Amino acid sequence: NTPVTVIGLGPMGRALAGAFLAAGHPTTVWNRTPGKADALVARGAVRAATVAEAVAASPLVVVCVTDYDAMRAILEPAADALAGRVLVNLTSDTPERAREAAAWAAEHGADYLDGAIMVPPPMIGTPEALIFYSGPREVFEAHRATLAALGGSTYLGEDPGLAALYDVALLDLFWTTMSGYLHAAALVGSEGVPAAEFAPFATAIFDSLSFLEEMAEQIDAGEYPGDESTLAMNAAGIDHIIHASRAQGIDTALPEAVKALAERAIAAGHGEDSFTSVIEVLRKP
Amino acid sequence: NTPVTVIGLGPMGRALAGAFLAAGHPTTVWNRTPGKADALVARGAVRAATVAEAVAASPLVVVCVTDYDAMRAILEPAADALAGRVLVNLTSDTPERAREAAAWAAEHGADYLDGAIMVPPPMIGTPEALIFYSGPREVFEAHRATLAALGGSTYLGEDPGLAALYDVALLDLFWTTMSGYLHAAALVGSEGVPAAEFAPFATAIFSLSFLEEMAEQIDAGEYPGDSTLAMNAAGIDHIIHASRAQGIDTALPEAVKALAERAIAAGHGEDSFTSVIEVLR
Ligand SMILES: NC(=O)c1ccc[n+]([C@@H]2O[C@H](COP(=O)([O-])OP(=O)(O)OC[C@H]3O[C@@H](n4cnc5c(N)ncnc54)[C@H](OP(=O)(O)O)[C@@H]3O)[C@@H](O)[C@H]2O)c1
Ligand SMILES: NC(=O)c1ccc[n+]([C@@H]2O[C@H](COP(=O)([O-])OP(=O)(O)OC[C@H]3O[C@@H](n4cnc5c(N)ncnc54)[C@H](OP(=O)(O)O)[C@@H]3O)[C@@H](O)[C@H]2O)c1
Repeated sequence: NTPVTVIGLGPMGRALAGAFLAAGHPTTVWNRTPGKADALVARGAVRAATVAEAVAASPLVVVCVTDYDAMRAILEPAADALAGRVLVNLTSDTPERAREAAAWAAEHGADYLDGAIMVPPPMIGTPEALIFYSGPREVFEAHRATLAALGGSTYLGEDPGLAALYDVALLDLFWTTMSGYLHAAALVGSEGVPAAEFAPFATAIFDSLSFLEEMAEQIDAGEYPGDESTLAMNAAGIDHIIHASRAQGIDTALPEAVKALAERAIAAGHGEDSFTSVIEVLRKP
Repeated sequence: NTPVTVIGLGPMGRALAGAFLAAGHPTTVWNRTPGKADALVARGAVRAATVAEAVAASPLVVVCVTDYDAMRAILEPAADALAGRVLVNLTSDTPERAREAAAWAAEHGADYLDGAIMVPPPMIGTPEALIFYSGPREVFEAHRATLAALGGSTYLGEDPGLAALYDVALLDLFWTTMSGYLHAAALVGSEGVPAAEFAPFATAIFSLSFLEEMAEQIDAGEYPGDSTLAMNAAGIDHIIHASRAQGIDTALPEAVKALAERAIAAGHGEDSFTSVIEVLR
């Protein structure tokens, strides 16, 4: 099959190389720290001695390092060896850095595809993998078959920063939800309730994750019907959360933050509308 | 069946009275603003004239208004009639306000039950109905059958404010999650991405065990990072820098950042994100 190069042998990089090898790709690997490829070489991987030698061994080069600052530090020595090849940046960073990488890649004659892995390494090489991809459509189709070895490719568009945008946007949701759960856990924990007793209920407050698409209809329509629950009614509930958190001894930074956003919308005349109307103030720094 | 009184005929109050009427309970209803009981009265409801007659008409009095100050203003005239009866307060408020109501009820000779409706009005009367209850166990056992008309009773304990604490905490999670989703929708929208195209992916990330898994790290006090708070914080930095460049407000993600920085300054950057609970506490 097509030869592929994985630059960076961390937890994810090692999984990526393994998935390429399992699909029959002659995989050339390289890492700054030696002693992490023993399992890959036993499966067929060729350990390269130089980044430039690794970049020159395959038509497709996948780089999976911590940030782009590292990606640019590793690949500058081989910046020209990227000649005529495609760089698949599966490093997670900002949309701006993905666009600067693309321009940097074009400067050195290389094609560029920006990717974002949305699963842990164990799920690479399996149908559970969700990898976003953005950049020139032709380049994706030309290498879609090779990238299938990693899992579920999902082309988003031509803008190199799209994949990163989806990435930071989905991590924005995940960590913000994370913080709310931990705050709720602490609040009930102030009265001795084990988190194991609150967790089955915290699963029910979300029931089917339908709200995602119900509110998306409002956002896309720009119409936030405040029928039933209004933003001002919801804001009253936040006040109860803040005063309960204060009374119970828990920090009230996060709930006050959500309260500030609600007030901003109410100050913009959305008091009557739904909570989804808070997006109107979220779009204004 | 047992007679029941419903004080407050807003969307929820009318749903509660209808659920009692369906279960065969003789239901007396009453509300400050007239003209909302026609459907209930056609199904058997008895519209009381005064709140003191309504309170006096039933052994079980269910009050469901906007807040605690409203219940205290609308029952203050009939505080004497409450003696010997049971006030089941389904009005959502703070745990402290729940403990105060129980005391006020006791001073007037009434048993008190604090409740928290976690479902919308349409779900009342249905198996999906989730209503938390707290207060003395005996009073709840005396009226479990009558309260079953409203749906899934979940008796939490004896503390009158316990049901309200579960209430605020689940709402803390719900609204915080809502805020994060809107911010993520705004972030993808800065590049024209329709919220309807993002919703399917937002679901895939949520794939529901993260609640129970962290509950054990929180119960054990052991936050093993392998993902560590230090790395997670660097991604939250990317969210802020990206949002600022994309023209999106950074207040909310920065609030999340301040929380991870607090736990890091406490010596948890090598623990899990779950360890944030320690600074929350
Ligand atoms: N759960 C996951 O693991 C997961 C899931 C989705 C996405 N990702 C993304 O995938 C990428 C890889 O993550 P990871 O799990 O492998 O851990 P990581 O610590 O983010 O990256 C480890 C890799 O980066 C290399 N590296 C970092 N800084 C370097 C530098 N200055 N010079 C040279 N190499 C450098 C490491 O080299 P050494 O090995 O020599 O130290 C190693 O190969 C990250 O961008 C991460 O956000 C990870
Ligand atoms: N319906 C829901 O979606 C839902 C779901 C779960 C929990 N809850 C909670 O359960 C309760 C039901 O709320 P709701 O949806 O019915 O609407 P609401 O606006 O929260 O409650 C309004 C009710 O309280 C009365 N009221 C409010 N302020 C009053 C005052 N100052 N003096 C006298 N009466 C006053 C209203 O009388 P008027 O009708 O005359 O204005 C009406 O009966 C609330 O505590 C809510 O937080 C509601």
